[PDB]
Amino acid sequence: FPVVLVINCGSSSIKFSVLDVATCDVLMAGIADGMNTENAFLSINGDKPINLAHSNYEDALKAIAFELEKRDLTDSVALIGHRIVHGGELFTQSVIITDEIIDNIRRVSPLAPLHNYANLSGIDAARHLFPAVRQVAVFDTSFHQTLAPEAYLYGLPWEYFSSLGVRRYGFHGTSHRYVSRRAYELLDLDEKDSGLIVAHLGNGASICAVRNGQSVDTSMGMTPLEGLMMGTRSGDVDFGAMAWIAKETGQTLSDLERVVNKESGLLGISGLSSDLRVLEKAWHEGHERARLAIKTFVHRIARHIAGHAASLHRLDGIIFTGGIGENSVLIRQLVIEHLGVLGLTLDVEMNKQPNSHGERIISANPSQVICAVIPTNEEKMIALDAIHLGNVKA
Amino acid sequence: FPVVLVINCGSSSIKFSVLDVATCDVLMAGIADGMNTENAFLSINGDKPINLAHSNYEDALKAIAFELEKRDLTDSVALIGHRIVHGGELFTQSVIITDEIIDNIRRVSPLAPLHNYANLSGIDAARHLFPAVRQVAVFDTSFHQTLAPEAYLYGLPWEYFSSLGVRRYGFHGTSHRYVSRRAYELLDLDEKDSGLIVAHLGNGASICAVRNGQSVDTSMGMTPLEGLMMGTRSGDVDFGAMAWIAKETGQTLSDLERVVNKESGLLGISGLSSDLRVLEKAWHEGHERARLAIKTFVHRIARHIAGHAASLHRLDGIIFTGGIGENSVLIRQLVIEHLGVLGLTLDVEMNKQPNSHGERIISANPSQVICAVIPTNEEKMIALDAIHLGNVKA
Ligand SMILES: Nc1ncnc2c1ncn2[C@@H]1O[C@H](COP(=O)(O)OP(=O)(O)NP(=O)(O)O)[C@@H](O)[C@H]1O
Ligand SMILES: Nc1ncnc2c1ncn2[C@@H]1O[C@H](COP(=O)(O)OP(=O)(O)NP(=O)(O)O)[C@@H](O)[C@H]1O
Repeated sequence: FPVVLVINCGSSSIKFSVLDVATCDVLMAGIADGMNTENAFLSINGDKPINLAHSNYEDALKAIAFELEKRDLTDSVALIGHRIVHGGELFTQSVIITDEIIDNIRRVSPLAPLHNYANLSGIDAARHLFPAVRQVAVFDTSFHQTLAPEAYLYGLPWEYFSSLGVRRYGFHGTSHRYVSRRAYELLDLDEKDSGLIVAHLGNGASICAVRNGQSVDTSMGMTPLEGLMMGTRSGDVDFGAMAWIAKETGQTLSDLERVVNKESGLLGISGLSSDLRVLEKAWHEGHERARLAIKTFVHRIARHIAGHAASLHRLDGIIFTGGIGENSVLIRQLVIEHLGVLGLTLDVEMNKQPNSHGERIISANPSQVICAVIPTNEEKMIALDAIHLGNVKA
Repeated sequence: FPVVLVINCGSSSIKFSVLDVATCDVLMAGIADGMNTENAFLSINGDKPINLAHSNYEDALKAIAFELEKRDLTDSVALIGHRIVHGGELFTQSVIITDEIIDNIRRVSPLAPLHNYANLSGIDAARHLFPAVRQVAVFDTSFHQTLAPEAYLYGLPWEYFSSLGVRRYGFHGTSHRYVSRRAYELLDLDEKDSGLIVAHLGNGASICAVRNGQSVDTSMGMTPLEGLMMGTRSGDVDFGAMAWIAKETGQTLSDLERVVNKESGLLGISGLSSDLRVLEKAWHEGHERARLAIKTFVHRIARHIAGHAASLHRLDGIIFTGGIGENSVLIRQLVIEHLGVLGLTLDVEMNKQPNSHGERIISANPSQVICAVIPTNEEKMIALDAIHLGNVKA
């Protein structure tokens, strides 16, 4: 009964899952959190929250490894999959990790210095702990490497692209890929003759247009700040406005980078929370800024969905996914009603079904475009790539 | 035979036109250029280019006034219309200029400190030169003051909106308004039950969605930098990319503001020119960056057109205007072919007609949406507002 260990290291945490190679079912999950804070801690579901204290990434993972040793899983770990944020232009698909891959991850890392160095720390820790286990790197950008230059270039001087690698990359790739593949089955579409828009709505949010199986446009940019307005992230913002705000309040670009990442979006408009459920309850109570935050979020989603459709020869389906997309009855219906121009018709009773209903069609018969909810599973997609790669002679 | 004098002051120039109140035909036009440079000059069509030297805005306009005195037009000037860039939230329609209006223009001017102070200098000069002539202010933002909060808010902290007036304003308003009114006649639409997208493509470029006669979305932002990629302007750019570029090249936000306004867009990608005709000839010769600049420009136009359609209940027409929209056979066909997802069909022979053909339908019968070219005339729209206001008791 081989398993895959899936690791996702952030700057403050290590999330992990252990998946059965048979069913790609989760057998165990957990989080080493408060990483590189005075008090780091390991929590496994479904168990009690262990404490870790002064622990580096290798320490946390050794603790995780000892939790697996405890449960007699160590010898079943046949593959390790690592989530890497940014693969630049170098990675167009998931890979077996070797010294070359590592060097190439380092070379692109200046494009996402928060995220990527934590991801590389996870790799270094895992290679130490599991040296006779094949490990794979799955990149949140790779799916989008099929964008044409007209879709990835910014209107900046060519030198920024050609010397510095400034271009749109896009993120959520692993989700957009997994969900689009699920959609061909659910909607009974020919992958090679098809047009989808995926809306990954979570605390991070992005749109991806998938044409004949390939990403051809996406809403995030060189970084995850561009595009949709999100939980604490601004999404698209007029650079002139930002320059005007700098000159007017005396803020540096660094202050502003913090504002636009951590103090903006649903949190920034509402003055209340980044959490959609708090805002829906607040609107329901009369709170006007909550309502504005939500309408604004909706309006920007619709604007991006329709704009991404421009990269399709034909629009077959629109697919909601992510924590919001999967769970928000209200956000889906408001978006879909904002897209009446595309001939969409919602089946409201199907829209009201909770997410326990999994992969499901929420558009009514007369709809010109099929609308659906497909739960995303980045761990499973990571495992699947690892299992495919486990057949390869490296 | 009364006339309207129309004034447009920029930071380096004063453009003017004299229009017949009968026909709104242009009787004379000209430009005092090189303003506040060592060598300022007055050029009238169809005459020889006079020189001005060390001339302030009042000096240039006195020269213009003396040109009218020469031609016995002085006593026919019944109205003066001024083009004002930015009206903030204060101006929702054109107004008779009074001391109050002036004070309110000053109060919004910090939102566009280049443009607005030149516009106010034109007003001060004209009021001095023409004190018993009614003068009117027409604002490039006013048409867009019908945007709902969900469409104008940025995903920034509420305080930036509520204390500083940071929101989308949009520009080209006078063009979008003029062209949309022309479209109801050309397309035989009921203004009150209608959906249009106007694409104003010039050296500055923007989209506006007009729903039942009112602007409901537009592509420029707090400033004219947001939205479409343009001649020298970036259009939408990931704030994270911009912050990354600052940290990586040591540029200040001020350096970057210059880059994104003057060194970007078609000029920045092509490395050649901001001028579409130079780039079309360059592509035709084999130049790959010219082709990329143009494809990128096209792709962003299509993306914005489709995204603006989301704010319509129904899409009746798409209207091209501006120097590019009116003259570029190629750019129109590439955009329209990028919008096949909306069911558009081009009539290529009608698309090839030059702009001498004026208001004209370029879509073929089976098209789901009517496509047209409507030449813009901001001077005429300015005159018309002035003529209406000339009936008012102030
Ligand atoms: N029942 C619900 N109704 C509305 N929103 C919900 C519900 N359940 C979860 N959410 C929201 O979903 C968001 C979190 O989604 P999330 O779990 O982040 O997907 P995610 O993709 O893992 N994040 P990211 O990976 O950066 O996209 C929060 O706003 C939650 O409030
Ligand atoms: N025959 C042509 N083919 C292609 N482009 C043309 C042609 N004629 C003019 N243009 C382009 O139109 C652009 C200038 O348009 P313009 O005269 O700026 O409209 P405009 O709106 O007055 N500018 P703005 O007011 O800021 O929008 C330049 O790129 C020109 O090269």
